[PDB]
Amino acid sequence: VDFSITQFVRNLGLEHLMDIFEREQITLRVLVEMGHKELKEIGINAYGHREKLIKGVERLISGQ
Repeated sequence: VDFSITQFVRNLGLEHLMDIFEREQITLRVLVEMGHKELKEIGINAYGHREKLIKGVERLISGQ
């Protein structure tokens, strides 16, 4: 069970997407490599939500 993705997604205010991440067995390490194509594939349908996740990963990486 990956708790690090739950924390990352809650911080973005995207906890409504956790049902998708859990069903798709997405860990934080896997999410980090997902772009618009991959996120649209798993059902993250709104461009603004995908951008929030993608920019959220860039900032998590650049911040560290």
